[PDB]
Amino acid sequence: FYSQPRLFWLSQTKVEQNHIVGGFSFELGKVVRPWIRERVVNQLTYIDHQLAQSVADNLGIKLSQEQLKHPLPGPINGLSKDRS
Amino acid sequence: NKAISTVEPHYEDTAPAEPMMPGSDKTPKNRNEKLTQLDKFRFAPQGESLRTNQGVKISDNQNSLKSGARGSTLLEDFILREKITHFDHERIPERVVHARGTGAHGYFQVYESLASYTTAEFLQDPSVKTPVFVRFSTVQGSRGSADTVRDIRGWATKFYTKEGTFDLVGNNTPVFFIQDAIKFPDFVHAVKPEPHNEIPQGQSAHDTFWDYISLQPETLHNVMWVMSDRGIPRSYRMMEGFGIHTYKMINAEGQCHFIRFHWKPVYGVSSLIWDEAQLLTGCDPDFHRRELWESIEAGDYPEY
Amino acid sequence: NKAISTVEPHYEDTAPAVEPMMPGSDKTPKNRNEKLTQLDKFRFAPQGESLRTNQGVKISDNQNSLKSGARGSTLLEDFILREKITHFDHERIPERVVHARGTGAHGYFQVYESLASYTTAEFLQDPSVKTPVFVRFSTVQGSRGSADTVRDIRGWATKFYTKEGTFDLVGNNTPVFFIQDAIKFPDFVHAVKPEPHNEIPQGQSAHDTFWDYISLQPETLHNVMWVMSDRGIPRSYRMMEGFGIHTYKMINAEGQCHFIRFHWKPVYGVSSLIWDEAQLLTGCDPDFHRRELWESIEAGDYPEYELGLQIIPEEDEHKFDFDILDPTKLIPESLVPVHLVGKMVLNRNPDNYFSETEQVAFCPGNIVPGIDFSDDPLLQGRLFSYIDTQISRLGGVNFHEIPINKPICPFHNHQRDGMHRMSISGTANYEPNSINNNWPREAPPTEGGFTTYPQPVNGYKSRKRSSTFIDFYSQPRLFWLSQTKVEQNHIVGGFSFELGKVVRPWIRERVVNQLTYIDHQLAQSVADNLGIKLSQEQLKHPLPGPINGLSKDRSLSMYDGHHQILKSRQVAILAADGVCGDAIDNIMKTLKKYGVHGKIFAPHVGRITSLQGNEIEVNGTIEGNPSVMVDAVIIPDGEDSIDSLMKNGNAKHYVIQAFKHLKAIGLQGKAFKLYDALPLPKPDEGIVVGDKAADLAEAFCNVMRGHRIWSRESVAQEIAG
Amino acid sequence: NKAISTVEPHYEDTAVEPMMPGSDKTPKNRNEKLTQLDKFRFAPQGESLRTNQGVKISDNQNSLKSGARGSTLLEDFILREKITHFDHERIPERVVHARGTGAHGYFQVYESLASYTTAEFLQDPSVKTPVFVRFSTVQGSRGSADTVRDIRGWATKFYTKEGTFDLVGNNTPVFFIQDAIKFPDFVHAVKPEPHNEIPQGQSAHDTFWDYISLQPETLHNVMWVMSDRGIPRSYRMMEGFGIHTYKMINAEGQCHFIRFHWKPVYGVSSLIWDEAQLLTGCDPDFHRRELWESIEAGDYPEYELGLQIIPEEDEHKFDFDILDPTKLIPESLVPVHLVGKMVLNRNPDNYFSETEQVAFCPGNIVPGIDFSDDPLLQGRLFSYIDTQISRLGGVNFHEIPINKPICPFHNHQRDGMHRMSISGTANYEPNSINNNWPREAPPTEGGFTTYPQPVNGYKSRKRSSTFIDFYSQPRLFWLSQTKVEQNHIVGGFSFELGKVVRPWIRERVVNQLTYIDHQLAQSVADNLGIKLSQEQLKHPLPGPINGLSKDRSLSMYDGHHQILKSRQVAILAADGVCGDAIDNIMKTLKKYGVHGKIFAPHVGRITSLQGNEIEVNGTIEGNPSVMVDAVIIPDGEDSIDSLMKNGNAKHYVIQAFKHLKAIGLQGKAFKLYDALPLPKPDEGIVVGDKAADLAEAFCNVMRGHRIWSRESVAQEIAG
Amino acid sequence: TQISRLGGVNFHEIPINKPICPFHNHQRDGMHRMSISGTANYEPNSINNNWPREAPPTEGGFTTYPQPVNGYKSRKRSSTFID
Ligand code: HEM
Ligand code: HEM
Ligand code: HEM
Repeated sequence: FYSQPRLFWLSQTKVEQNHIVGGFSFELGKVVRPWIRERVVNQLTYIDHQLAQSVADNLGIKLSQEQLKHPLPGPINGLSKDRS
Repeated sequence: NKAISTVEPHYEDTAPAEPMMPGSDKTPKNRNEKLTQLDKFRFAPQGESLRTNQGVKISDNQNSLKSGARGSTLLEDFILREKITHFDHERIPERVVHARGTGAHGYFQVYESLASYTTAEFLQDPSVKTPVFVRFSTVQGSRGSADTVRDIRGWATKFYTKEGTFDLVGNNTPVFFIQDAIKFPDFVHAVKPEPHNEIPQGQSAHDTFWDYISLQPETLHNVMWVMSDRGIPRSYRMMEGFGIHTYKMINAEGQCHFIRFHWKPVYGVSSLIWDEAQLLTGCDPDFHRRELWESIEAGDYPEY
Repeated sequence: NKAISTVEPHYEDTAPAVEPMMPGSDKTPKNRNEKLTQLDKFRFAPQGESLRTNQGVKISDNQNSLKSGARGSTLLEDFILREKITHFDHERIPERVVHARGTGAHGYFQVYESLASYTTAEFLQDPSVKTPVFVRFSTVQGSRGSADTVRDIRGWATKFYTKEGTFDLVGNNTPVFFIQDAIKFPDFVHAVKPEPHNEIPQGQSAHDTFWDYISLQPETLHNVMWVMSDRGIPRSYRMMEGFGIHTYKMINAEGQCHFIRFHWKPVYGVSSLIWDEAQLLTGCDPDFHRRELWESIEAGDYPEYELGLQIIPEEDEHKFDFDILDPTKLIPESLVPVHLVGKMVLNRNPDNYFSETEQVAFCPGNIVPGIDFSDDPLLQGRLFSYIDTQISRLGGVNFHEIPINKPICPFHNHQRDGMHRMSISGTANYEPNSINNNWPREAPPTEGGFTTYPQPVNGYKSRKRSSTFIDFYSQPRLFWLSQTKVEQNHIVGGFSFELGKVVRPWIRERVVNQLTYIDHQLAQSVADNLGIKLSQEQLKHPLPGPINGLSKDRSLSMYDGHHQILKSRQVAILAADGVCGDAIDNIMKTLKKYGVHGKIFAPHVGRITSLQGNEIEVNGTIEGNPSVMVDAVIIPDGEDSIDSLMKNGNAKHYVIQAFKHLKAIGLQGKAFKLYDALPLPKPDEGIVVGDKAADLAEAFCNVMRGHRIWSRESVAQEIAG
Repeated sequence: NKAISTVEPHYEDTAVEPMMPGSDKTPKNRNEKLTQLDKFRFAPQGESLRTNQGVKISDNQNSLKSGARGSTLLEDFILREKITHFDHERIPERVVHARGTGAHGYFQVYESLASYTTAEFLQDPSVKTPVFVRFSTVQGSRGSADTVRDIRGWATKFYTKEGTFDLVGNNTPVFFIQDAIKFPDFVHAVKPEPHNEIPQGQSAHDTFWDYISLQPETLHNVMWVMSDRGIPRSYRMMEGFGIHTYKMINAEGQCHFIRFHWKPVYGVSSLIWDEAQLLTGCDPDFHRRELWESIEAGDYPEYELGLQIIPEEDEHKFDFDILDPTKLIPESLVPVHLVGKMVLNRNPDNYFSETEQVAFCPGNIVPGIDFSDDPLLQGRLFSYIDTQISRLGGVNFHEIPINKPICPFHNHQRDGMHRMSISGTANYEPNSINNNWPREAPPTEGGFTTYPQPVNGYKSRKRSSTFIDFYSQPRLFWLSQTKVEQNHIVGGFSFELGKVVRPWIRERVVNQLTYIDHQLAQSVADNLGIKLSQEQLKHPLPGPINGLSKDRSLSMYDGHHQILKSRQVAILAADGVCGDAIDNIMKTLKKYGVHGKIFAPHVGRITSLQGNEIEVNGTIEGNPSVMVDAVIIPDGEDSIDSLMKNGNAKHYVIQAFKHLKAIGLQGKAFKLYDALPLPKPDEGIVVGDKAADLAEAFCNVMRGHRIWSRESVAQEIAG
Repeated sequence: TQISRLGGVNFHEIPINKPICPFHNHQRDGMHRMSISGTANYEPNSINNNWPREAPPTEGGFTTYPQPVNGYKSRKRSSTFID
């Protein structure tokens, strides 16, 4: 579930990454039940650690050291990013 | 006077002796075989009398039939009742997803025979002008919801081939949210307006959608796509398209290749930014629909 | 393996071991009536229940299709899949042909004292009775996903579930309608709706075909005036007026007939947005009105309205300078007063929007004994439409058996069958019969059987507009002369903005020409905004005289003839980390003392920390909740909080936008530095600065009583924002 | 004045037994489903006539007009609501089996079947599982006649605690086709031809026999419908079959192959063709009425559920594919274990609300039962739910009261036309906002699972080679028939083909017959004036099926019981009949559970020679002999004389004779028979002077159902 | 009745029901709309010069014969019917 989201994340320009952080934060900021926001941020820690941290900051969510050490997926057929 | 006349039957001209217009009015030279088939269902009302659906000429389209001019409307006014009955039943159900959409006519040509991979007729001869109809759409909103929302965009192409109608029903991202079709009602229900209050319109920014996402991590890839600026395209002319699924192509030898379908826009891939897209839903909820229609009327024909 | 467990059957708990909006049974179960109790039998309690097929078979695996192997082809024999997908595939029903966009609520109605002198209608006889109601508010033009705060007429449909039958009062929020005869309705609607080639525009009369129809049908000008006014952009379904529009008859027990017209008068006052605010609000909350109504009931700010009647004896029918059967004519309240005869409260949201709000069916034909129709030629045509449209919208002639539409009194008859027949009849299906002793039986008039008042009918069969109807300009003038100067400017703004989107110039010219028969200043001001030079003759155009002694009527002006209510309003509290916690606590308490809802908007959600190390829950981001969503803005003190906000363009824009929208702005202490940095002028009567938060909040609240700072309108035009 | 009142509002009272709604006539016969239906019932006694909105109506005699002689006004909402509902009463008829009848009852298992299946309704003999049953023909539309020649549908809805299970079968053990894709082709062939919509309720036309002639797979079921099985005497007196092989799965996970059977307690009995066709004329509601009246009489339909049980390892041990729906499993090879009993004991209250709106589908299985790979059945699974979408107006047809389960049915489905349920919890799974209720149920807690059958093959459109056997089972069925049953088969083919206009279709069908049995073909060919080639006469005939050439159970009269109870006897009587004869006949009839109906030249009461008055059941003219199983004529000089002046009453005797029925003649009644152009009395003409004696002898003759030996001389009778 | 029997308000477009004369008007949409309209869908209009147009009675536009109407709104069987 996470290798292709990570591949997408790392193929983005910095600007594009910032707008992805904005999407999650704006959308999750309209979610009333806090455990849903915290669970979504938890899923983001399996994709990229900075993405999770940037989004959790915008939601007032303190990431745990366990979360910040969540394993990330490896390359896909030796590929870490794709320009397209 | 001529105030009295406005409420009496109108037998005189009303026009005094460029706005968007139907395609037959603005681009009658843009023809294909499909459009020609449609010609016989078109109307030419110039000079024609207003009539009932049974062909009966109407003398007075301003007043119900009554017991005197200040009287009670009579059940025997078949004209009123026909006119009102038709109006009362104009609406049909909107599509359960992609309710909000806009369509246009065109044509497709293959570059060179793909006989080595497929026997499909419309991919054999570059000289054939295969008529298409395309419907672009959002996904979540109902049919009055705004164009420039953050959402997946649907992209459905109907190829009218000599060997059958082939539909390529894709989106503007290369993956989807779920893996098995048994989850689709659950996923759609989660993203749609919530069942108690039917809020929010045209937005995944609500609890039930992210509840589903959090419990179904297979969704994360396409979620990444729609949270990016791919979810707010600048124009239907400026996004990519994807069949998403692997299909098969079978050539005349019976050899199968696995295939995936792409649409690459000749006008590039460009998007709004979120704040501009949100403001556009307020001042032109019809922006993409307007833009496509006007781009065709200007000669900036969508090419993919 | 936990990733694997998500795609396998879920047999374990999923929940963790501001409150969100919820079904009315969850939030307000104590608010009851007889209709809601009748609906209880259709409710479900799934707690502890297995997921099942519609036939009642338990499902073991809601995650996977049945396939030829784990990685194979889907089998046709998977009946669970196909049942689930089939139901989904056929969820949608046709939307209403007009008023597609709407929102509903439950409540009750009570009559103040018996109206038995005027009507035998059961629901107006006994003050002790609580009559259940269901109400659907709506726009007119937009499809079912269109935005709330558009410029449109609002529809207002009340279903009274009386013991003598279901009574539908199907009205709008303006006292007149656009056309005089039902036969024109599809023409007018087609003209206002999106245009047929491209289906543009959504939720807007600002396009060619609408104004084309207007310029050729001057009967429309009166109701056009209303919707071009701020009446067309209401702040809340709780803060608008309601009207049945048509003249009805009321019949008492002696057979005497009184002509009447229905009114709803809001207890929370009459308040509107301003156009630029309303537009932006369609952008950032298309569900604003719907959400606001839902939350107001959950907060206990229950919509309250007084039912009013204008009562005209039968002999006074021809005593007016207009036809009371003309639905483009209102009856001035200075001529015929509105008698407040009862009150309605909406106090319970639905549990399921589709089962209740989408499927409800109202029709003007649904009257009760004691009320009768007039010869209003629009009303007469309306009686046919509502039952007819419902045949396709709700799937056939048994839509009255849908739970929300069911009466709460009996309803035996000889009708049978039809699609979705739910009742099971076992007696003779024809009258008269002897095999069941002719039950059910006709009821004599003296026992409550419906009878039409024997009005005389004299004339010749004809299609002709009554000459008493040929007056298209006197009441649009009366409306204009009744408006304050600010209100007239917004009228001019409405006409100008809408005409400016009209592509064909001659349509714009012909509409302005119509305006020259209503008022010359109105016409000229609209012409200027459109680059149209009016002719000398056009400025010479004859204007209509007064109406039964009246040049104007204070009741026609919203801001000069109706109250503004502070309770239930919304206020944005702009704060960041480092805010003074005492100020927030004192501001919030003061606002709630007056029924005003304070919402903290911060640069992030969750909690902000005060300058005292305390954590304050935030209602949302400033980004997510722009100023058009609140009635007023207050910024409390805190050195770190004001500095953070001065580095935030959204924050700064909030105050600029609130200023331009003529709203109250409160600034505590160092927060005035934030206002000083903005290119806004010296603080006006709608800018309040102080340092003690409680005293500041009190003065703020007092400013909010005025609704909007109208005097600021001129300087706000120039402000960049 | 009173004439005037009939067109004014009716405010006053206006008021052997007639057919009535089930609630009126059998309220004491109850079950869980009928109790659930009670909420939807209405009692208008003492209630006002009202609109659909609950407004009382004062004048149900007149439209609202401009004056008593004026124009009707559009504002008359009462009239327009009333007409509007009437205008939209009709919903689409079923595409097949449009003509049908329903009744409520219950089912009881004899002993737990836990060894073979986990299905809840087959676990506990103390449970009474409610059922609703619809019987039907196949070809005809809604108004077509009951006693046509056709397959009969037999759909049972079992309302179980673990779900609604539908057993949708027919009254024969095979079907006409092997693969669902051919269903629209077969139905179009049998249905009325598309240009002229002729003929109604008959397979006797060109397009049907055209299809038969080009699709030999159809011959087996054709043999059944050309037999007397195609014209059952009564829905109470036919067998029933699910046809397809289903699976049964027990708690260990063991799979048995299963075939369902219904065996009638009242025996298996049929009409004869001449009689059946006459009956579509004189009572097109005969089977519906008979079932309704049998329930009201107490002659409740009863059927035993049977199963043929085949262990999974035995699937390939037959000379036919058990997955082939044109094959039956002979009861000589695999016997039918009677596992339960079904009793029909309550008529509906409203035909439309219950019988018309009921929805059955073979895909409505429950845990413990599963599907097989029978390619007909697999296609049926898609079709039943899909068809209901238009027939019953949307996807909420399960909320229509007759279609509701009696167990819970929580899920995340929402909306759709005419949604009755009001949901207030999360409409998606998985959710946390409602802790994921409703929840999936583990297989050990009753969650449905598919048995993990192996799947090996290539994706292809191909008929399995094990399906390609078209004539062996038709030959087995032919060889198992008695000789009277063989002749009626021949008469069926000959009458039907006689109405085919194109002669080559007739010759092509006869050619098919030569691959079944040569004398069958020869007999039909002779009837149609067709000369059979000698090549045709020696066409090769199929061999025995697992060493079997006949199967007694395939014959109705040789293989099954005939029951005397519930049959109907016409008693022809006029004024002047001997009253003591009638009493003695009735008392005897009743002793055996037979129903005596007095048919007389006029309705009301007839006077006996003793001067007592006797209540008449109907006129002779109105109730012809085809409506009864036998005829008895009591003595009485004036009665007999009146009957001999009556052409119908004389014809009554001639016709009953031709139809091989038992006729009893008392005393001077024999005069009437003797005056007729009829041969001398045979075993079926009971003559006596003592009424009681005569009746006992007459009842014993009835036990044989028909006097088959009379059939040859019956064809020379002018009646 | 024909709204449900024939599937909606365009049953006049089913071939057997179509008239053989012209039949232009401002009606639109409805289930199974066959014809494709491209002109103004309201009357009066100026953007297509109010075509299709009402027809004067002396040009064959339907008119109701002006029979006198005199009575009281009532549900009553005419005395002249009681035979
Ligand atoms: C692979 C992911 C999918 C894509 C890219 C996709 C694409 C689309 C598009 C573009 C449309 C709109 C077509 C139009 O303009 O009329 C559409 C409609 C629809 N889709 Fe999907 N879809 C997907 C998955 C699903 C699934 C899993 C289901 C459920 C089984 C589903 C059911 C529907 C339905 C019911 C409609 C409405 C069709 C109609 O009313 O005409 N789709 N899909
Ligand atoms: C007096 C002017 C009128 C007012 C105030 C009015 C008001 C309304 C309202 C409030 C609704 C929406 C009710 C709801 O579902 O919540 C509505 C629906 C409707 N009206 Fe009107 N209307 C007027 C005139 C007309 C006319 C002249 C016609 C045409 C004959 C018409 C036909 C309809 C129809 C067909 C609907 C949709 C009903 C449904 O789908 O259930 N109305 N009207
Ligand atoms: C073994 C062969 C079959 C048998 C025994 C059988 C039996 C029946 C019966 C008894 C009914 C009437 C149910 C009722 O009373 O409501 C029926 C209806 C029907 N069957 Fe079949 N059928 C068979 C094959 C097929 C096939 C192959 C199809 C098509 C795929 C089909 C489609 C239908 C349809 C559409 C209905 C109407 C259902 C409804 O409207 O409720 N059946 N079947």
